[PDB]
Amino acid sequence: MASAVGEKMLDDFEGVLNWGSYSGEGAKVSTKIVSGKTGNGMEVSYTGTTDGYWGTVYSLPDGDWSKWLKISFDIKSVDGSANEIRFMIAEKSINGVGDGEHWVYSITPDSSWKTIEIPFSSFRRRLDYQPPGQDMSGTLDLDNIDSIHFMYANNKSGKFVVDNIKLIGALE
Ligand SMILES: [Ca+2]
Ligand SMILES: [Ca+2]
Repeated sequence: MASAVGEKMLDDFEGVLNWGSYSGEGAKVSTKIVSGKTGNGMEVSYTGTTDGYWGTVYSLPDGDWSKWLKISFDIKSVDGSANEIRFMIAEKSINGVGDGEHWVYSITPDSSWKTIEIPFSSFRRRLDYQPPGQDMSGTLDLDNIDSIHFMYANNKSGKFVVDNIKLIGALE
């Protein structure tokens, strides 16, 4: 139901596809529109390897979501299994150049379209690698978000698919 509960839309694909793709070392990416949980969805196909890299990216219309508690998507593994991800979010630079801090998940879907509400208290840093104009607040700042990033935690050739990408408020 609209305008009655504490959720706000990030992307439900009813426009033009703004998302990134890239690869190397024998892996591949293909992003395309499909049918989803309301109107259209998005599917993403891959080849995967072990020592390579394969990726898809989004830049947000809002990055100032301190009052919100969770992300949500309705998502499945359409590779032939149920495969996991180590996916990433960037904080804004305190020098106004590059990025400010890097923060990540470890999570898995299944083979069917479940809603996956994940809170801000899920995360840890990207621990090899951080910016020169950095934040050191000891935490992720939802006040201060720049961009979001796919990262590999499986080596499959296969697919994944979504609709309904949102922010969710508290449960009080
Ligand atoms: Ca949709
Ligand atoms: Ca921070």
